[PDB]
Amino acid sequence: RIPPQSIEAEQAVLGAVFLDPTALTLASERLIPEDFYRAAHQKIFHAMLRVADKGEPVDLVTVTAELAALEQLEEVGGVSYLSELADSVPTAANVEYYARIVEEKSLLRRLIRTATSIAQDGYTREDEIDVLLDEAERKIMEVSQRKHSGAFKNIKDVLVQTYDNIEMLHNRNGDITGIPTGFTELDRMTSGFQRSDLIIVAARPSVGKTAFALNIAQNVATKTNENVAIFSLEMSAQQLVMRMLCAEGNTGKLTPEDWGKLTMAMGSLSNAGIYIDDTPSIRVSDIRAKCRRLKQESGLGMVVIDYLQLIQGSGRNRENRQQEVSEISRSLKALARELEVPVIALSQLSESGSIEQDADIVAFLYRDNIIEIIIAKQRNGPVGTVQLAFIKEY
Amino acid sequence: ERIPPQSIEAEQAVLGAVFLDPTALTLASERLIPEDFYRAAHQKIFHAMLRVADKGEPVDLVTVTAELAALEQLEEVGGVSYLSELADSVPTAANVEYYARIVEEKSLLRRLIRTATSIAQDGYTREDEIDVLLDEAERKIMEVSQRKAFKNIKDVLVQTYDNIEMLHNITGIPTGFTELDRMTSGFQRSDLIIVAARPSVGKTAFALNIAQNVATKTNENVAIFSLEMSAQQLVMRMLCAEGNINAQNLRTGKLTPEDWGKLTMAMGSLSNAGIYIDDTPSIRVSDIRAKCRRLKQESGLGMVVIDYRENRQQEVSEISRSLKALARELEVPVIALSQLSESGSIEQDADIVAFLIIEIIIAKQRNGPVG
Amino acid sequence: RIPPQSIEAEQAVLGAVFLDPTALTLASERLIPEDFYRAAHQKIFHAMLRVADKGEPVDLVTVTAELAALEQLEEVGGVSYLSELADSVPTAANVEYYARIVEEKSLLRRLIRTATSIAQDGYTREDEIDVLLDEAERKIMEVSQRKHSGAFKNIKDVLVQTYDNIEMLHNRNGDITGIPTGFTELDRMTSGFQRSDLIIVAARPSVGKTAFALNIAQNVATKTNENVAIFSLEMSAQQLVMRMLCAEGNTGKLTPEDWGKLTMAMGSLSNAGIYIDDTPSIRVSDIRAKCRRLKQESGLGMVVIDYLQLIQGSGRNRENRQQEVSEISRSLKALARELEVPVIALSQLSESGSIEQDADIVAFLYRDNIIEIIIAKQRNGPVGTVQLAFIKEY
Amino acid sequence: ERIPPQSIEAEQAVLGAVFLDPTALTLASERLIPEDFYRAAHQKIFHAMLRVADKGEPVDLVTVTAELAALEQLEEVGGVSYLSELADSVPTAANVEYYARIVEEKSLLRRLIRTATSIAQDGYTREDEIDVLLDEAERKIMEVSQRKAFKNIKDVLVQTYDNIEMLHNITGIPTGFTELDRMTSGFQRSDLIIVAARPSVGKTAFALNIAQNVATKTNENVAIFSLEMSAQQLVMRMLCAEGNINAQNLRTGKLTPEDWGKLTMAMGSLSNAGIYIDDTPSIRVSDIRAKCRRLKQESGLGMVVIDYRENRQQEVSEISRSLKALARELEVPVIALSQLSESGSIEQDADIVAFLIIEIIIAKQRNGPVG
Amino acid sequence: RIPPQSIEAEQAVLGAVFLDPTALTLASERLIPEDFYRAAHQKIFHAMLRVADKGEPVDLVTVTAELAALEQLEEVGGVSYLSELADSVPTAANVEYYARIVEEKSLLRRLIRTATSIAQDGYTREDEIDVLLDEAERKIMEVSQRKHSGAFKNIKDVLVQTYDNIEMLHNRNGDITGIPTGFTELDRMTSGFQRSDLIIVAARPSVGKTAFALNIAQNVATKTNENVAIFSLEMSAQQLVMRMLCAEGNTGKLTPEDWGKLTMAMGSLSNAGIYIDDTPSIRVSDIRAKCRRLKQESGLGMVVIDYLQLIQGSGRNRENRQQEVSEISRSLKALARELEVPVIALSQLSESGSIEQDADIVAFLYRDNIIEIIIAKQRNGPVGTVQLAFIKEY
Ligand SMILES: [Au+]
Ligand SMILES: [Au+]
Ligand SMILES: [Au+]
Ligand SMILES: [Au+]
Ligand SMILES: [Au+]
Ligand SMILES: [Au+]
Ligand SMILES: [Au+]
Ligand SMILES: [Au+]
Ligand SMILES: [Au+]
Ligand SMILES: [Au+]
Repeated sequence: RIPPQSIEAEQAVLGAVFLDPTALTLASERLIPEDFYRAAHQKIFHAMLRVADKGEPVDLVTVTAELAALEQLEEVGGVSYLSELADSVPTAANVEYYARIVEEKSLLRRLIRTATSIAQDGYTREDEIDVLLDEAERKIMEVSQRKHSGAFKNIKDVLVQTYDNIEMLHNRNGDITGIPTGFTELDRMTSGFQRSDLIIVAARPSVGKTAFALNIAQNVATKTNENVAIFSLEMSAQQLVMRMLCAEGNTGKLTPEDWGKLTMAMGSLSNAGIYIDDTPSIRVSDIRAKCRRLKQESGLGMVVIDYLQLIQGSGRNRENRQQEVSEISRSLKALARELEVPVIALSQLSESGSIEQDADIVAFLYRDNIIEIIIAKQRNGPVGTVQLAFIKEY
Repeated sequence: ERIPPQSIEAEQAVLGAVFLDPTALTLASERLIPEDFYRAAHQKIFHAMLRVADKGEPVDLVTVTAELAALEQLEEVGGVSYLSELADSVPTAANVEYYARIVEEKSLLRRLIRTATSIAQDGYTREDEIDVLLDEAERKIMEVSQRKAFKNIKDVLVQTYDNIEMLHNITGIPTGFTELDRMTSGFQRSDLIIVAARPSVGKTAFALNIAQNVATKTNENVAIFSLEMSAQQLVMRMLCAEGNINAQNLRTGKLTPEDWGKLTMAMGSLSNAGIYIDDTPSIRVSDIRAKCRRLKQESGLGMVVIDYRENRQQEVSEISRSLKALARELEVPVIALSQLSESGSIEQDADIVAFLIIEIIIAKQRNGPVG
Repeated sequence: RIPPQSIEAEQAVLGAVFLDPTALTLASERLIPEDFYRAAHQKIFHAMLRVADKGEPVDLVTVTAELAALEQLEEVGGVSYLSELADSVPTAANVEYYARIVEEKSLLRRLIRTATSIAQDGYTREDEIDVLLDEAERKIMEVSQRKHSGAFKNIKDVLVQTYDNIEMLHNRNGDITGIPTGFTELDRMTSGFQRSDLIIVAARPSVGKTAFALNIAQNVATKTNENVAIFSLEMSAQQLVMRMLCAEGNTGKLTPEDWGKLTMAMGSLSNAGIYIDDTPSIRVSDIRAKCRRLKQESGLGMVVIDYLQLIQGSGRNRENRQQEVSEISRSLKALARELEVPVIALSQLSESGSIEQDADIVAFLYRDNIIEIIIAKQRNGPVGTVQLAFIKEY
Repeated sequence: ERIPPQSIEAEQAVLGAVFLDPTALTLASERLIPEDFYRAAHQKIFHAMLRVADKGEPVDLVTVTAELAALEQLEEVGGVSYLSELADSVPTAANVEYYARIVEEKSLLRRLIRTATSIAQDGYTREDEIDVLLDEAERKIMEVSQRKAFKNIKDVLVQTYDNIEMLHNITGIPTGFTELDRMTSGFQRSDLIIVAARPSVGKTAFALNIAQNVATKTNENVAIFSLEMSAQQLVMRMLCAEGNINAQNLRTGKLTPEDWGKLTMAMGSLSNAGIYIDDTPSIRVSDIRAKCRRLKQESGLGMVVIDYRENRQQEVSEISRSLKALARELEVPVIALSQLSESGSIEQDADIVAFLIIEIIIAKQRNGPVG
Repeated sequence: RIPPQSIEAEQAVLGAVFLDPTALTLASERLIPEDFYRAAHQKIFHAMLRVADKGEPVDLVTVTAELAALEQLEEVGGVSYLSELADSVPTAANVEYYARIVEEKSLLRRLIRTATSIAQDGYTREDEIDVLLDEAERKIMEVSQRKHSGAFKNIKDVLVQTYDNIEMLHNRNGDITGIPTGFTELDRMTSGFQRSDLIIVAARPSVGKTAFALNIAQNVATKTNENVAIFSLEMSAQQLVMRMLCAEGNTGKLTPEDWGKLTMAMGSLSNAGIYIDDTPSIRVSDIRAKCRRLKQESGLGMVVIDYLQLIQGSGRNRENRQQEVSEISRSLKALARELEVPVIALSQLSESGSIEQDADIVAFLYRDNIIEIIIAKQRNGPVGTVQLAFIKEY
């Protein structure tokens, strides 16, 4: 059988160094010259290591300088190969993943050799068996010892990190663009929802995130003159609206006396600016096209998805809440970006996918009057907890 | 035996575009799935690509050219060279949206010619009651096409106004002039209304008492379907409503000799009206449409009323959706009776839905909500 | 493949018209000339339609008269075929079922054509797809539109029906043959169980139908001199009897003082006339042969089966309480007929089969002292509810 | 390798008769089933015929000649022509009763030669404890034959009289002269008696106390089978009944030195009697018959007593029926002990059945019922 | 096919008679001359039967004497075969098992013939079938009638047996070797655990057998100078010990004042003599080798296994608590024997295997202060119940 390797991947990391020296940092972190399958490659990696070792930076000439001293330059294929090697990278960025699979392939390559060694050490080495017992046992435990990935990121950095995070919490206002709820919260804490951002509010039983999401919705509709597209695939259009009216100005089984108070609410939304859509279990695809058409005609602002799960962009096997929900997640992110607006997606719990790694800001809601929003992730911003009184619907 | 509707020019445009930009794959996956691709290779590739993304890793052509390597489909797909060929097929890489879209269009086609022709082979061989395969056929087509704008809320408010106009200050005509008529301006036109009653002594009465009003008191027609009981059972029950006779017969042997008059008067009143009944235990989606369709092209149609682990709750939705589809398909107002032991996806397709002396409450709308 | 048709069935309905004109009524109800597969047949059907249209009745000559005007008479095969067509019917009665399967075959025949049309409309018609989407969707919805079976049997007829049903309830006595329980009930309401009739009393928890059935049993044994064969496959012979004694003259854990009162009962049955059989889960076949032998020797009267389910005439797959219980049901009917006596079969509930369509009279028992028998079906008789006091055993 | 017991002359008589009258099929089905028919075609036909009837439709030769068409077995069975041939085979059509009967007789035969020969091939190859295949063999024969008159009630009253004669005013001899002896005139002869006791501290005592009386006090013999406990365990328990010794041993070390006398006297009384015990944990249908049969042809036999999802409750019935069959097969009166946690089909085969200071109640009869 | 027989087995039982006459007793019990497959064999068995019938004992010459009168001696193969037949037995002891399988083979042999007779009686005998119905039914019931195994071992012998068992209970002391608990119990009742014996104490919920077993353990360690190896695979070494200390001299969550009282206990075991092992789910194999090594070095005495189930000597399929637990059971027996010491194995309940047939003494524990040990089996000894006060740990 053909031994486990990927000369193409090797070429990728290898040539990625030429493209940038930062590459050789990440590459050497995981890999070691001889850890390359193609002989030439191990030399070209060792050579760039010894040449980047002396202090002198790594250029297409530098690496062929050290490489010339041993005169392996004719062996590796010449500077012709060196250059080709620089073309064979699709993007020096994410060199780690290229190195990764080279670390993997040739790691696994030894697995094969070490075991086959045990097989032979079996047929001939019959003399004493209790020795092999623990012997072949540790040889495999040794093959799991050479995977260089893993570093305890100390405890010192996370201390200074928690500090400049409070120092980042110690600043003045200046909401850049978004203008949400009671300032202290989202607005102040993170300049009111930036553009291209994917936001995630995590609910729980009795989803208050619905009310909270639509409050942010109208507030960004009444206050600013921005158009907020809101996909409520759970509840009906008309339902959402009235729920929003009693929300902004005070019931169910009633005969009202203060119709006016309901008119004050009714009028309040006269500025409008919110385009609401409720068609259930909507394909994420249509979330994009519909949402975008609005932008090109009237102009957007921000989009709110009422229940992140109900989307279920279709396709292949479900695979226990993870696979499809993740491809939908990064579909929202790629969307918020190619739409240049924030997008608040609502979730809840009973690792609900990969949404975390896609989210720019993830926020949870806690309590039991008063309820507090505790934001966990906030790429480029602080951490945080902030409370807003809640009562019945506001 | 002719050539299938093949996409490859547009397919290669998608597989190529992916290798150029990560966002490319996200938008390809946005509408189509590997199974969709036509070329054997194009599928394996687009799938591999997806497993890499799924894996959490980045996708441009090495990760995938090495994933493709694993479970060895590489030499099978066409080698790295072919993969390269993909990348060069297209310069820029943003028009995948429309280019990929083409891949889907042609997929639906082969998806349709496959499901249609599936119906053909089904006919020639399986005689398992034409009622079913003729019906199952309509479902397989619905299954292929629908599944592979925004709303005016200043407008939705309009609906909230017209709504409130009713709440304080006729189009299909319901019972007496009580809260029910204004509650729905009649209780009319091509929409579905579900009236839900728990085991409340069989609140079927409310259902036919109205059906009666529509025919006898209104002068319109009504098609009632009793799948549980018999016809005579209910028409005798209708009379209990007309002559308010402390209900039953046997009261004096054959009937009450003195109250015999009300029988002839109640039967006389009811006779001049037009109600069309039908009791065919278990039957309601297909023939109901066919019978009402036949009745409509005849006299004109009525307001219709129906009475009453993974292969059960889904089946109820399909008919719930069909009862609604039947309404618009026949510009008729069909009110169905459900039970409460929710019971499926009724509140979704349903239009004004109502749950049930005592009083009644109105649920989601087309008109003024709860009262 | 050979297109779905049954020329034999066609010949059946077609020729069934010659045998009787009533046939052409039922046939035309479902079928339409061209709805015939064999061309000739459609002509011979159209021709008899146009000739029965003008007013003039349909005879073998009439139909060949109209058929001659267009001179298709040589085409259809001549009057030779017309006559043969009249022989090819096994029984002009149940022409509907022959027409039915012709309606079915050629219905389904279009299904094939319409779909194959969609298949072709697929390969060539690529221009616009959203149109086909709804297009092929309605073409199949159109094939389900041509099945002519179904008529709302109005509401007027069922009104006059409920009337002459009360007028049928307004009559005098005159029990024809059977003489059962308290007159007002079965006796009056339906002249006391007619001959050849299949009767069905529907029980429920705590089967009172057992007591009720055996009361009718002795009453038809003590009163008239008829022989009532009673199959009690549930309880033992001796058990039934004593239960019947305390039934007719008043205990379980006792030492009696009024042995006489038990003798009065014991004597009461001296007339006897009831031949009781209890061998459990008896094959319906043996119910017939045994029951019949008695008739040919001593002479019958009526038969009572204690529990209709326990019979389970054996054979093929069970198929959820329906298949075998139905073939047993129509086996009792074919029996009561070929035995010329009534047969009361007892049932209960927790569509228990097809028994309803086989039963000549189906009666239910209701209450909670007093209990009422409510009869539902009664072919040739009224509808009805009648009550009889019940107490403990009478 | 010779010719099977073939029915076709009589078969064609049935398949033909059906086409002549609907009632014909009802009477054919009355005793036989398609699987029964011999000719490949004759089966398919009779089955098709049955599915049409089952379908609810009428059966004479078009419905079936078209059903046969569906799932295409028509050209396979022999064509319409053959079917016609069936109809003409017989003029009148009422003697199907006896004509079809012949079809069944010959079916049983091939049904038997098949099950018998099945036993042969079973012997030559599977040595899985002869106890079982020799036993399983007897069951497969019982399975083939029994399953493929009325009663005199003036007579049944006779039984009710003789019964009452006892109720107020010996044949196998039971316990003392209490209500038990008259309750069953002894408690004798070739019948099965089930005495049922719930977890009532192991009411086995009642069972052997009687068994003792039969042997020691009666002078007859008795075969007792204890499958739970050991022999010595019970004979020591028997002595507890004889010398009414506040039960156990150890009372003084070895025993009570003063009451040592009762031991020799109780053991002396018991010794002269004839009781035959046997403890072979789990064993009761087959060897019990074989052991009692051997004992009977020897000394004469006794009154015998036994002590104690879909593949469990049915197995109990088969032995319950066997215990009863054992009684008549050996003109012996066998009383078995059951538990109450009913427990199967015991009340069906059982003859006088009884459930269990306190008192006892008698259940269904051969004699005076409950007291 | 080759008819079911085992000429070798036949030779076994047959020749086993020559080896010992006791053999002919057991053999004739089950077998009958013609019940032999090989003709010769049936003669040689009949001949030894008629010759052992006349009174004269059976020797190689006696059996060839009777055999000569009919002059079948040349037919059976001569006295050469007779002698060979005496060599063909592997051990005249357990002749029953050899006879057994001959009884079996040729029993089953008739099964075949009788059925094949029914098969033929099927093809030709069509005349009347109800007769065959019950006929072939009894012929098979007849084949189950000839298996000669089974004898009610009367009721007389078990009476005299229960007597000399009390007379065996009426004796004096003299503990042979073992010296256990409160004399009255094990010690007196059975001379204190004999050598080579397999003992089994049956526990139940809340295993007191643990405490009881270790009490016997120390008592045989403190009192006599014997070495008791105890395998406690349930609890830890140290745990067992302290539990044993509070056992011999009086807590858990405590701070003790009478450390001395614990020293008195601590000292008590100074004599020691108990080698405790706790390594869990120990292979029975290692129970043997370890246990034996101790014997050859220091010398044993008795072994205690804490929980008989937890052993689970491994191998093939489990087969519902029976197969493997039985091969382990007879492994302990073969061990206690090849170790010449008693072995107390502890069990409990919720036929737990075949342990009973392997055990030399099986004892149960009963109660609810006082608790009684009731011994059931005791090969070579009496039966018995004996009580010992128990309190908390002693
Ligand atoms: Au809200
Ligand atoms: Au509201
Ligand atoms: Au009503
Ligand atoms: Au009424
Ligand atoms: Au009764
Ligand atoms: Au009674
Ligand atoms: Au006893
Ligand atoms: Au005792
Ligand atoms: Au202890
Ligand atoms: Au302790």
